[PDB]
Amino acid sequence: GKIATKYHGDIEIHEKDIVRFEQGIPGFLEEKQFVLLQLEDTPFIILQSVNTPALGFVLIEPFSYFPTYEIDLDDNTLEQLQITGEQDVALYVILTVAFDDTTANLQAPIVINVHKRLGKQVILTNTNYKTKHRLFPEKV
Repeated sequence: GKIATKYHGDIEIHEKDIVRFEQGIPGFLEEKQFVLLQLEDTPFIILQSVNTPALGFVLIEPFSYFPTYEIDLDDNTLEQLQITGEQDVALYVILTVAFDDTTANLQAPIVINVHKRLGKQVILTNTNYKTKHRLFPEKV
């Protein structure tokens, strides 16, 4: 199919490219189909809705900015994403771009079972992670 996008103009996509979010994303419970679009030659990846051109979240791989970031997925999350055995899992965090005052949501990363093409925004428990971590400490 052919879709319009927030940052990429009109593009062709294939069913193979679509990541299904069976629960949508919080605040967007009805948005169950996304594609991942690199920007390009930047580290940013857009989580672009296949049904709503204006909905595109700005993602980064978190170790770009937070080298000590560490995540543990619980069983119920593995079951909801049907993650078993040798299947591969991709990990991202959503950026709120303010480039100076930007924050990343480390509490609630985007987790994708690439092989089953399923995703979810996972809410981490019993961590010190917050929904806004500054990319740049205020000291610089």
